[PDB]
Amino acid sequence: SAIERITKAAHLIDMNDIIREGNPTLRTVAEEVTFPLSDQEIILGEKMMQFLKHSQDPVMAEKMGLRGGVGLAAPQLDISKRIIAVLVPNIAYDLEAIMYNPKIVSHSVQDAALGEGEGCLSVDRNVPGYVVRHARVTVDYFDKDGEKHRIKLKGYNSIVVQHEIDHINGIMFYDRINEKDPFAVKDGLLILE
Ligand SMILES: CNC(=O)c1cccc(C)c1Nc1nc(N2CCN(c3ccccc3Cl)CC2)nc(N2CSC[C@H]2C(=O)NC)n1
Ligand code: NI
Repeated sequence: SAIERITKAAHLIDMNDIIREGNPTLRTVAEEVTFPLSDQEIILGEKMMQFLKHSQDPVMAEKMGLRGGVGLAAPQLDISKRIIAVLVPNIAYDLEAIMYNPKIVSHSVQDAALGEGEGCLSVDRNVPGYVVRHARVTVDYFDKDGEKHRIKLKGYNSIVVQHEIDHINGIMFYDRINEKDPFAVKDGLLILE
C-alpha cells in the first residue's frame, strides 16, 4: 500500500509520491482515523511535515526536485485518511501542525481569497481566479497522542488550513473559483495581498 511504502524509515516523500488531477482518490472523502493511532499513522504525519520542511529548504528542494508547499493532505499521497500537515513560515513558523481528523467548527460570515490565486501540488497547470474561502475559521483537530486542540485562524493560515481540509473532503481549489467571472469581488469578500 502507499502508506506502507511511504512510512518505511528509508523513504523520503518526494514529488513521485504525489498523485495528480484525475486520480479518483483526490475526489474521494477520506476516512477518519481512530485512536490510538498506529505507528504507521504517526510516522505518516511526521513524513508529511518533513516533506513540507524539505520543500521550503532551497538546497534540499533543489536536490529532491521539490515544488514548494505550505500544506499537504494524505489523499495527495493516495492515502484516504483524514490527516493533514501545515507549515506556514512567518514572512520561524506562523503555523506548524500535524492534524488528525481536522474539522472546521465555526467560520466568519466574511469571505477571503488570496489575491494571487492558489496553487496545488497535484495540479500541473495554472488555474486563475479568486478562490473564495471563509476569512476566519475555528478548527478542531487531534494530535498524535489523541489530545484535542481548538485553534482560531485568520489571514494566510486560515486559507491554507481550509485548502487542506478540502482535500480530505474530495474538494479542489478551483471548485471555489467563480466559473463565469474568476476575479469577481462580491460584497463581503476580503482580497488578501
Ligand atoms: C496561482 N497563484 C499562485 O500560485 C500564487 C502566486 C503568488 C503568490 C501566492 C500566494 C500564490 N498562491 C499560492 N502560493 C503558494 N505557495 C507560495 C510559494 N511557497 C513557497 C514556494 C517556494 C519555496 C517555499 C515556499 Cl513556502 C509555497 C506556497 N501556495 C498556495 N497554496 C494555496 S493554499 C496551500 C498553498 C500550497 O501549498 N499550494 C501548493 N497558493
Ligand atoms: Ni492542495
